[PDB]
Amino acid sequence: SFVEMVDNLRGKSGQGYYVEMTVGSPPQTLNILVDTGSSNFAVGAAPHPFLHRYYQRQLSSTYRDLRKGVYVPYTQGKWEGELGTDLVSIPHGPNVTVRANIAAITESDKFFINGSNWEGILGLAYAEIARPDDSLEPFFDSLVKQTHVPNLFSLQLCGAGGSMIIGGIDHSLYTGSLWYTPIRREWYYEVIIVRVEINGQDLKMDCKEYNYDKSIVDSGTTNLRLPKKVFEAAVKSIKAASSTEKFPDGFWLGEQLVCWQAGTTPWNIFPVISLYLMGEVTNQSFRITILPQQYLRPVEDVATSQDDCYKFAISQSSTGTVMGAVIMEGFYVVFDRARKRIGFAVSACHVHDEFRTAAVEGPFVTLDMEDCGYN
Ligand SMILES: CCCCNC(=O)[C@H](C)C[C@H](O)[C@H](CC(C)C)NC(=O)[C@H](CCSC)NC(=O)[C@H](CC(C)C)NC(C)=O
Repeated sequence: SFVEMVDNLRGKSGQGYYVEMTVGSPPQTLNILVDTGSSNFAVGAAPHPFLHRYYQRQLSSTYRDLRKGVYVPYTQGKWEGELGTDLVSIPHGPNVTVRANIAAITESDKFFINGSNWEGILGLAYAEIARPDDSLEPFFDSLVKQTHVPNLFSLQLCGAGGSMIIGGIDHSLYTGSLWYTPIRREWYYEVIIVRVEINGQDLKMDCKEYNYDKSIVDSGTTNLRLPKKVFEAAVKSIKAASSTEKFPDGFWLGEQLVCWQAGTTPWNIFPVISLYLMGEVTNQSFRITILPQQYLRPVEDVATSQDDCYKFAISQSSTGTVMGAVIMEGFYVVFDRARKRIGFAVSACHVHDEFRTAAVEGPFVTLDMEDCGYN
């Protein structure tokens, strides 16, 4: 039933994954970015150097002005707009139409990306973090109220777009079993990390430090963003492992890239990172393991030649752990809102060399996990 939805996302992790949508009457087609780390549905409503097309309320016989302004700040980028509702559909998604809140973006700064090909954002998180306030029902909440679509969706993001299955799970998109971790509070998709390992060696820190502030799953972020103390520990460990070679310190900052002769990338000298997530049962957890093929993001050669260049896709943050696209790529992620939990399984479009492989493994024991959440 979900075949029609398989393969409905385009783009990369560097600029985000988008799905096609239409708004207004007659329908206007726009590419909307899929963001599980916000809760506001917004589209460009005015010309802009980086936009190809945009929403034109003046041409929709179904547009309703809510006469309220709105503003949304992200970790990077922000926009001002005016609220209002209209009919929305997803072509390669469930065959339904819903009336949902839409912010018409009129002002923005560092939000749209030059030639990203998406002109809007779809916040798939909960109302609590919606702007102006939790009274502005987010798109998915509308979708679930107005139709019979199950309160559940899943993402499969692929590297070098992917698929977003609305309303269910598509068993052909993953191998192995699904492992679920509880959603701690329904605002972000907040999860609890209970242990971290680099090449099998535990980072040995207070697990509280891993969730310092919070840990969220956000398809709208590229990198794997870690808290100050954790980022330091991780980078020190990854350096040691790959000390067999040298890179600029601007590299460990994600600033300057690193290149190698085509097909000679020393994958083996880079460690695998394991994140242990809290489980569904007392004292049990599972772990997902990501390969260096995931946290080293491919970019185009600075001198535009025939080399393989990469950027370090692990940066630090002050807002807690963020599991961005580089982490979600290897995996098939189920956002089971109905049962307040998030599932992981090895993706079908999985990275891998002929030696190591991304994995989801369990069960594990972890004593006193509930003492990992920060308060
Ligand atoms: C208003 C309450 C919700 C606020 N939520 C957020 O800000 C969540 C955590 C982050 C959002 O998902 C937001 C979406 C962008 C389209 C603006 N992403 C971001 O703010 C991050 C910040 C990384 S630190 C330089 N930006 C990114 O990940 C960008 C753009 C993506 C479209 C690929 N990519 C890179 C490589 O910098």
